[PDB]
Amino acid sequence: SGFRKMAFPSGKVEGCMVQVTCGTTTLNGLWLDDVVYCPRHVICTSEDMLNPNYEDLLIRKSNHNFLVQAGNVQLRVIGHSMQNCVLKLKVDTANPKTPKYKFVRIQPGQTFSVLACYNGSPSGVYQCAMRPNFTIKGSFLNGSCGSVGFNIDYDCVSFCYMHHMELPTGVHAGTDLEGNFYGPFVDRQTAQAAGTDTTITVNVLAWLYAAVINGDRWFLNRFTTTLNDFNLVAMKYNYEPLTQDHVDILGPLSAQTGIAVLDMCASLKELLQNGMNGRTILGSALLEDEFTPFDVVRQCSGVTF
Amino acid sequence: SGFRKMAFPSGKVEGCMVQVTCGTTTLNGLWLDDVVYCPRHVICTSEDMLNPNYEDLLIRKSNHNFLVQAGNVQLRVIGHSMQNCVLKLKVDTANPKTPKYKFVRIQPGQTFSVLACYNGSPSGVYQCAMRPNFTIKGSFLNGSCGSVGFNIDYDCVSFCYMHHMELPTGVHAGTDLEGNFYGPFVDRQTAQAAGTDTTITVNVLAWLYAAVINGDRWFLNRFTTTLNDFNLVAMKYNYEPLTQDHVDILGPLSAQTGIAVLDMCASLKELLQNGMNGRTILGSALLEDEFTPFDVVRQCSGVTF
Ligand SMILES: CC(C)NC(=O)CN1C[C@@H](C(=O)Nc2cncc3cc(F)ccc23)c2cc(Cl)ccc2C1=O
Ligand SMILES: CC(C)NC(=O)CN1C[C@@H](C(=O)Nc2cncc3cc(F)ccc23)c2cc(Cl)ccc2C1=O
Ligand SMILES: [Cl-]
Repeated sequence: SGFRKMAFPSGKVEGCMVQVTCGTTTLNGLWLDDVVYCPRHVICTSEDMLNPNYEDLLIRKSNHNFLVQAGNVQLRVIGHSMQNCVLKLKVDTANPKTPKYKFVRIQPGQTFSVLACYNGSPSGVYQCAMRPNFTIKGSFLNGSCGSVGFNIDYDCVSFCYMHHMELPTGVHAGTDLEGNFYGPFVDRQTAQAAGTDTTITVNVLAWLYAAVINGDRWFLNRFTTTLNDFNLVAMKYNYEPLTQDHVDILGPLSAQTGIAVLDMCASLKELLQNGMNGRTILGSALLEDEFTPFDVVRQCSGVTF
Repeated sequence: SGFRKMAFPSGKVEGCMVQVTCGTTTLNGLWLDDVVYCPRHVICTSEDMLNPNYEDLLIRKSNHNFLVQAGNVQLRVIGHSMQNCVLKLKVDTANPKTPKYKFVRIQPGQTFSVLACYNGSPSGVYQCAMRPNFTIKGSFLNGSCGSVGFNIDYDCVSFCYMHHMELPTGVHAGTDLEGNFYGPFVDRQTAQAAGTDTTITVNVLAWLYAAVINGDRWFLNRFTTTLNDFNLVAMKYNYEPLTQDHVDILGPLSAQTGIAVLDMCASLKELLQNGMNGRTILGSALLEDEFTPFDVVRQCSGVTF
């Protein structure tokens, strides 16, 4: 019993965190095999950040201009290349702590664990989700650039996010491990704003199934809805549209609890209309959208209470 | 910017988790130096749990009855002894991954990170607090017994909790690493219940200071209160009493934001008497009490491990 916002154990990623320094800039790098991955903006001055020409800034650098520190050991850079918004520093030592890993690009609604780091040293781990507007609501201070997001399903670490910047609303933007940004963002100090954010409907439904599994049913009702009528009401509350893919994905949780997806959609419609009336669901007075259907199945029991 | 429920990096603890099997029962153990620590109920059948005599159950066991597995390696048990509700299994190999550590007993209100494990394998990490009624609101399934709670202070891991059981309300009970229970609980299959819980007042105040640091100021007011009048109000809402020690502890956050502790108490009093009026604080519609004053300072300053 219980339902917590749970992150993956961070040990496999801690053994990959290094410090990367160019000149006056210091940030985090991810050391896997004989390559260190870090945001390309490590080569920028504060005077370069408005309209940097990364190809022109990079051509002026040599291997010895990059200082990579792993714990108290200085690593030797023997090569460098840029791939999209990521800098790849070839080093003379393969990381002995390299876990089994993959690089995966995630979609909005997907969750992952973030290992926040400063100076190549881990400070904390938290769980979060890729918002529909492609930003993440992280907790990051100056020097956190290069911190990574990951999932550890079974024994393999799937790296999905690398932190690059904070937007004016306090939310965060970054890339996959191939340097492609999530969203319409660019690694420039030019005025950029996150689009209007929405609630991840499939995740709220999954979390309502998690509450039923843990023994709570106060919010259920005797009604059902069509998928189209649910979407007409959902979008008036800034909820993402629920697709047939989402309905299919909720199938196993529906079979486990005995509550059809469109019946759970009717309960959510009623919750949006009435509020909670002083009640809570899994210890929360808000509808939670940062647990996917896969997270609920992983954390919850296979036996409904 | 941002404020997340953040756990300590779990790597130093992952390298200590092992699987302990005694007969048909399998649970988790903590391997530090040449000793494996685990709940003493690992020696019980479901019948023994009704009314166990642990010394009598233990005398019938030999070293070879305990199977300890560290990854894919079987460890050799060369001795066994009991300390309170913890079983200590002496093994022939010191853990090469043993970090610098201490065993510390925490007080209600203090927070810690839990590394949830199954079969000696870590599955997740979450942050939680020792409730005033000595229970923890964890997320645990069958097989989780022996999972540990910890904090990291500089480079030293302070182990403060070991999981033993779940109460009928779905909350959890456990011991310090010397086998002493937190709370009036016993390790047996018998009717046990958590006492009426209260909110950790010093932690809610710390979280309000964290909200101010992150730009959330709507709840501030021009008023102040005496410590005695605040405690009369707080006692009415099932809030723990606020002591002068708590006021002193909040001193640094008070100086940083410019809001005296009793000035913030007058905000908390107004929130208790009137609610949030449709508003949220740091994305929550409830007053959050699982961040201590130290957690707020650490996350708002980027301390690393
Ligand atoms: C408040 C933000 C805008 N920081 C700055 O004043 C300057 N800034 C530096 C950097 C960046 O955003 N770093 C940070 C990343 N995460 C959390 C931060 C929190 C903080 F308080 C400061 C910095 C943070 C950056 C990188 C890129 Cl690719 C594009 C632009 C910038 C940039 O403008
Ligand atoms: C919760 C009860 C009714 N479970 C059981 O059927 C039997 N149970 C086993 C064990 C215990 O509590 N194990 C668990 C520990 N954490 C999360 C659990 C979640 C679950 F679903 C089942 C078990 C869990 C235990 C230990 C001690 Cl010291 C005293 C009593 C017991 C005990 O009663
Ligand atoms: Cl995805």
